[PDB]
Amino acid sequence: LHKEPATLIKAIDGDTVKLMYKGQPMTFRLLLVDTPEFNEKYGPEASAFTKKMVENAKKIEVEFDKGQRTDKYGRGLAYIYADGKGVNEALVRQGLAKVAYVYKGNNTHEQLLRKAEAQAKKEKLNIWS
Repeated sequence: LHKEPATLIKAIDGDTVKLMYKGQPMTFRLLLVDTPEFNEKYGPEASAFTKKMVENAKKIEVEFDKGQRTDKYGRGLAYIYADGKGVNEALVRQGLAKVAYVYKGNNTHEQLLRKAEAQAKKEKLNIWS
């Protein structure tokens, strides 16, 4: 897998963000994580977490996995990094997302994410409290 540069346009919720990617705006859905929807418990906190992480980044990068690269709604399915730090793992490690089902072969960081989630859970942090 490789990282490509992107520019934040706007953070949308805990697991979706609008980026300028190759000179065009695109909605990205973060791979392998499910944050609560904004009107669910921890939904606002997950939204606020992702927003601060991407807005405060000097550099955003997107990294597609080896599977299907867009969902049926036109969203890019990727790992997103802010100054070299994965947003996906950060949310799971913070207990603000659960690890999602693998979608269409995009599984590269699945074990790493499960490990972060198991630690959040052991710490009864946020969603796990």
